[PDB]
Amino acid sequence: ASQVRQNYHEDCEASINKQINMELYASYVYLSMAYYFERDDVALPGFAKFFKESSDEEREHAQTFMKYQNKRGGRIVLQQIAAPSMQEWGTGLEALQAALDLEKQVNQSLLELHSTASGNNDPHLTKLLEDEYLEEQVDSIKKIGDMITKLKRAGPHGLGEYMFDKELN
Amino acid sequence: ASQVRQNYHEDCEASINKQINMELYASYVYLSMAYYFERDDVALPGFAKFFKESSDEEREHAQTFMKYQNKRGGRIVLQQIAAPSMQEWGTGLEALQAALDLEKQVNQSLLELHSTASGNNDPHLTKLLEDEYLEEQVDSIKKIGDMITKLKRAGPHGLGEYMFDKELN
Amino acid sequence: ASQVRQNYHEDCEASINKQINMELYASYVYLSMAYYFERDDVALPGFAKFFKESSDEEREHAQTFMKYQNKRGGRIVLQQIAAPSMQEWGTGLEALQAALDLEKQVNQSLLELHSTASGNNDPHLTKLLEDEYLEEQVDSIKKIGDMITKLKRAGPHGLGEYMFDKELN
Amino acid sequence: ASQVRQNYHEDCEASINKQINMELYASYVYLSMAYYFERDDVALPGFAKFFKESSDEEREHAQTFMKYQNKRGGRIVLQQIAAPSMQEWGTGLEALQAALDLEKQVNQSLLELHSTASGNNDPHLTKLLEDEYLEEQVDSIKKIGDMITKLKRAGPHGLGEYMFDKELN
Amino acid sequence: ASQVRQNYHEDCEASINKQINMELYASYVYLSMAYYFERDDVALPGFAKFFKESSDEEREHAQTFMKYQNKRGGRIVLQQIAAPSMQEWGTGLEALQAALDLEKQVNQSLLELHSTASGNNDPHLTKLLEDEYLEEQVDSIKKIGDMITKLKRAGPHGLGEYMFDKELN
Amino acid sequence: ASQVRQNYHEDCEASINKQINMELYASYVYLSMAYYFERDDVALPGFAKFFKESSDEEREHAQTFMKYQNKRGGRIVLQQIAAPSMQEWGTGLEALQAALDLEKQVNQSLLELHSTASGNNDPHLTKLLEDEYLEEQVDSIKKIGDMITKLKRAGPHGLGEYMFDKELN
Ligand SMILES: [Fe+3]
Ligand SMILES: [Fe+3]
Ligand SMILES: [Fe+3]
Ligand SMILES: [Fe+3]
Ligand SMILES: [Fe+3]
Ligand SMILES: [Fe+3]
Ligand code: NI
Ligand code: NI
Ligand code: NI
Ligand code: NI
Ligand code: NI
Ligand code: NI
Ligand code: NI
Ligand code: NI
Ligand code: NI
Ligand code: NI
Ligand code: NI
Ligand code: NI
Repeated sequence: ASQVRQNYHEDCEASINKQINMELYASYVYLSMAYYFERDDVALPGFAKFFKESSDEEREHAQTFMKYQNKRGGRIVLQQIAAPSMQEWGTGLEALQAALDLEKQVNQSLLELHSTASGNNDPHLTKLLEDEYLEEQVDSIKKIGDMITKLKRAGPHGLGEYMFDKELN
Repeated sequence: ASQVRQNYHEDCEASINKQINMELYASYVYLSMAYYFERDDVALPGFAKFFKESSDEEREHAQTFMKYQNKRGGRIVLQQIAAPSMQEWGTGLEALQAALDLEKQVNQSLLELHSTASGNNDPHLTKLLEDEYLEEQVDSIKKIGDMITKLKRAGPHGLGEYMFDKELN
Repeated sequence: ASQVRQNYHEDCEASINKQINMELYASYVYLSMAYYFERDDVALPGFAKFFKESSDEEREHAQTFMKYQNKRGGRIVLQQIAAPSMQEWGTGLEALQAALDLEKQVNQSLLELHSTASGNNDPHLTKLLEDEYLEEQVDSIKKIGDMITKLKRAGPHGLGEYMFDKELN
Repeated sequence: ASQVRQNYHEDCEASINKQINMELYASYVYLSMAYYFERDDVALPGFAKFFKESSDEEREHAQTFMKYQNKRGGRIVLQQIAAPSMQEWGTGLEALQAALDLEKQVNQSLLELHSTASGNNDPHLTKLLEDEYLEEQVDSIKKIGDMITKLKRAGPHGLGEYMFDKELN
Repeated sequence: ASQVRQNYHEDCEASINKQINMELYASYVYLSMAYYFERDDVALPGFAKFFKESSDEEREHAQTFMKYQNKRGGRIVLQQIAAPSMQEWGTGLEALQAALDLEKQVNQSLLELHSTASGNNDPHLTKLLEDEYLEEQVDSIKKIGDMITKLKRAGPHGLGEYMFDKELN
Repeated sequence: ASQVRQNYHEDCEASINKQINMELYASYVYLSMAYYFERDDVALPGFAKFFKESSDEEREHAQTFMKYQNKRGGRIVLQQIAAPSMQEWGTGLEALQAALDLEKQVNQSLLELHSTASGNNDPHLTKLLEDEYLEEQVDSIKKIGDMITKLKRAGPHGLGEYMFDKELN
């Protein structure tokens, strides 16, 4: 029996382990996009840098959940990380739309995890989710929505995509 | 046809893609070990920090290969990342032995990739492998060998493991 | 008999002298392009500056080979430098494509020289070629490939060429 | 018709193009001398450095004429650069005498170009020639004359050549 | 069985041990020359300092091989160090010629060791030899060749030897 | 006849030459011990560093005697340096005991040389020996005696040897 565990439901512990995998998956997707935009035949360095930083953030989200698991006396169980769904991501706009949709799926999963935590009356976990995850997700979704509108205004192809990429760099 | 590709054999391009997966796998293994050592019932912070840094290094190795692929005009193909073989890694010594064995497998794979590059007379790739990979691997293997000898001298269990962990921290 | 000469094959010495001429030729080509882009009826200062720096680099490559020749106890034999193939280089894009093709020819010549050095078991020369020439050539080819993709995105004519030129300046 | 061209005679434009080739030729001669003096069996580092700097100056003279051509709305036409007349330049004194004679030929060519510019009543070109070329040539000829006298006093062979070379370094 | 040893052939391990002895031998030779030039009846302090530094370098070369042996999991076996072939080294020129010949023998031995490493497909050892030994040897041989030419110009006896010695100091 | 030689007996000159060899021998022994402790299966970095510094000191002792020989107008005669008696030195304690015994043999040899110098009424040599050698030897013997007592208290094996090694580092 873990000496620190208190008011930590096994359903919460399992859902966190599933969420760690999702965060690692998203890290991997953004890493693929990052290097997709450094191909000699794409050469969008601003987009590359945006997705590299996003990739790093997602791995930090995974690590914060892993640390959270250990703090509550849960046990981390790591699974395989699926390959990204694409190898090639299209235009800058198509990648930002893909990222918008991923960020929303992650948000949905975090809200499901918040409801699991509430149903088990775990206010420490609901607080973690509100302060460190749900707020970041909403800011990110808004940021990516702004970027999509801006790229569609400026481009979304050709000189406009070239200009927008520099504001990202 | 990629505009930059010159003297880059498809066998070299495939072996690099396989090596990227191996590096990502090793990153994942060390990440698991890192958080294993932050469990309340393990609490070896020096070991945790050693494996966190190792995890980061392996992801950098993967990224350098991805960048290398793009520089030569190859195309990155990402696959799934297997789960680490264990969820729990035992003693500090058992983890260092596991890491020693992983580092040697990676070294073997890099030497196989060097032989593929030589057989296809690609001196740019053999040089990359010698300067950025094979040297690091030998230094790492020696470093981990030293650590194992030192932990077996000091411990490898109890107060000795507690003392050795602080030299890692 | 040169007092320093050791394990230096005359075929290697001749191929270096031919490579010095090629490097000087490329310097001259880029010098022509540089001043082509300072014509009152072209006025692409970013392109001018890119080709001026390229011209300087190529003369440095020639000088490093000349110094290398003297270090091994070979003897420098200088030939005439052909006129550039054009007097006028067209658009920024046409010049970058010409430079991409030149850089690849030079790369091919360096790889031939590496094979001559290997066949004569001269590891000092293969090392020179790998560290100081072949790596630079691959980075340059990738850089120019990126620039071409970027100019085709932004332009390649008109306002896009005007914008791209400023990122070069 | 070039939008900037005013009072610029085609004979002046052709003579400038011929003068650019001469300057590039002299650069090449001094570059050969420079590396001749870094041979293991010559080892006169002061002379090497003097001729390297001279080589650089001549390429700057060529570039100033190229820029001048573009400013007046002439068009640069580049020809082949002949090989230096020697591969080996003898003693330090023999090289300085060769350089003295080259500098005087260049001076003669510049004075011919000044007379062409005067005959066509181009005071902008006569001014360029007087301020940026003819003065430099006279100072250079005097400097090289001084050096020859000094080397003949000190040496011109043996310990004297060894001492003089250090005042050049 | 050494825990770190991987792809390290016993022939390579033996040749390294022989090379350590050669490096220590050369250190000893240069140490003898160094103090030979501090004799009251020789008093060439620049030569003394050159050979003292050379002596130190050779001991560093030996130490780098010893460290290399341990890194690969080989075992250092030290033998006796022969006495220098002379007790008295003659003129500064005779010592520089002796050093030139020693440096070339060492270079030959290193090239033999490179061929042993290649024949056993050890790219880590070939890389060590190319980056840390063969390049240094070629620069040293060229440097000593330059010095010999310079001393023969200035002297090689009497006032010229006295002047050259100060450029060494 | 050496112009500086005064009151310098040939027996003193020979004994100094023998003492130079002994000092070089001890340097070599400590160099072997130093790298013995950097083996992957020993990994006692504090001991390595202690013996590396000791090795350096002994070579300085040899050099001070060589310089002394030249100052008095004696002539340095260098002999072969025997291989160290072992290739492997055992435990840290066994090496410190070996070093204690070597330091005492050297001390005995220096005292014999002091008696030779006194018997020949050479107060300059007795002074050298007292100020620069005999005092250092006594401090070293005391230091090594202290270390042995301390290692036997702390260890001399296992965690104690691991702790003591850090006070050496
Ligand atoms: Fe996330
Ligand atoms: Fe790795
Ligand atoms: Fe080049
Ligand atoms: Fe000029
Ligand atoms: Fe050496
Ligand atoms: Fe001593
Ligand atoms: Ni973000
Ligand atoms: Ni599409
Ligand atoms: Ni590491
Ligand atoms: Ni177990
Ligand atoms: Ni470049
Ligand atoms: Ni055209
Ligand atoms: Ni000048
Ligand atoms: Ni002549
Ligand atoms: Ni040296
Ligand atoms: Ni002689
Ligand atoms: Ni000491
Ligand atoms: Ni024993």
